[PDB]
Amino acid sequence: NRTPKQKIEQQIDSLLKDKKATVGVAVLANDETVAVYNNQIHFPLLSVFKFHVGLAVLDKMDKGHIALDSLIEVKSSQLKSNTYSPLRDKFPDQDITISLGELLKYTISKSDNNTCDILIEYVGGIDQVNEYVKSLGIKDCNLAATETLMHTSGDTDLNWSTPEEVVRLLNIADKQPLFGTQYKDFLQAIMQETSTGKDKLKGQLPADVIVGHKTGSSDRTPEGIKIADNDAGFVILPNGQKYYIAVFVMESQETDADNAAIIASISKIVYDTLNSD
Repeated sequence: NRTPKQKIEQQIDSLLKDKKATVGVAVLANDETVAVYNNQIHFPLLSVFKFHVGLAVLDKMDKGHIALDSLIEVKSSQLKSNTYSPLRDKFPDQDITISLGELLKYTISKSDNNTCDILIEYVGGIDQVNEYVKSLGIKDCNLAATETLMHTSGDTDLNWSTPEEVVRLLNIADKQPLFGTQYKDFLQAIMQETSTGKDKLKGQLPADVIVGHKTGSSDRTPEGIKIADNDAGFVILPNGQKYYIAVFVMESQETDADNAAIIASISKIVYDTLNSD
């Protein structure tokens, strides 16, 4: 006879006992934190911060009545070849015109680094993104780097959050009228369309469960330590209710497959608990 929180907590602790990593978890449902794990730790976000960028972009667009399909010019110089960029790969060695919506899709759904940094520049810099997030009451987070800055400096600690602040942000984006409904609908959709990390939150869930999420991952050192391996998003239960989950695997000696499986196993514990309840 245990609460959903207690069951999740117990199962996570048992799963992680012998894992060589520091894992953070938060789960939020019905405007209430359901469970946490290592919630006091400041986790490097890696590409999870592209969600925060996207919110700041949608806010700016909404304020200006900017349409999702409106085309902007992107120079070849903004589509650098030294970083992961599915957009550059598709349209190499050329200037383009591309919609803000499509830039958002490449950033969130595909994790493109060039489009991320184009969108950060659109909003006026990372400090503007940081200020936006803090203006929503998110406290235990800071965003101080573009993708470029993290790549040139190596300082992946510059964008960090506790697990709970990420799920709180996801829930605010769903619940609050941050921007017009067309912008909310688009964000939810592109979140569902994410193609990276299908073996993370989604990895052990039934195939028909809808998950909208944003991945992140760091490099791994020659000594074998992977600084970060993350996934965060929403999961739609069979009654249509969402819950929000963030799993951050930091300073891990586990393999890539095993890190993803930690996330997938935590996600399945949470899903089965909330779906049974």
